[PDB]
Amino acid sequence: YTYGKPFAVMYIPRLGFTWNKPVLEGTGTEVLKKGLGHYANTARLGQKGNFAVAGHRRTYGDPFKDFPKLRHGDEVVLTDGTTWFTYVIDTGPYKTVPTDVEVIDPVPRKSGYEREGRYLTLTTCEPSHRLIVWAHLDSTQPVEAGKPEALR
Repeated sequence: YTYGKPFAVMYIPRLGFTWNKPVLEGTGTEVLKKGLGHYANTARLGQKGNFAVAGHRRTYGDPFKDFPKLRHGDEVVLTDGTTWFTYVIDTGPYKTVPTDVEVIDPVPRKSGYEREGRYLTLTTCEPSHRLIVWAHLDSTQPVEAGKPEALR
């Protein structure tokens, strides 16, 4: 992925049918003003590890305004232009502190996961507490097949 450039689009039905955000590489302060930011040291979309993404809750378009509404079993769906990835939330929203960096590790202690998988993490960006959710990859399908079930 190229620092500062979009590489995917995210949809989260819980946050609204029309909620759609670009995901850019990196988490520099300027990236987070344009969209969601992928932690550049974490796994790529759909890969083994933990695909971790940050977004603002109360500034710059407030993409994560309604983060507290996320629930276990809620889907987080991304497209890279080739494949649709459906992740499913297992844990959170979990309240923590800005210095708690372990939440984006490949197997985060607080996620409840006890083994390697294909995970996704969302975090809010309070510099107050942050909220975190953790998810695992449930399904993939090609963009030729149309939109995945989560988005119909």
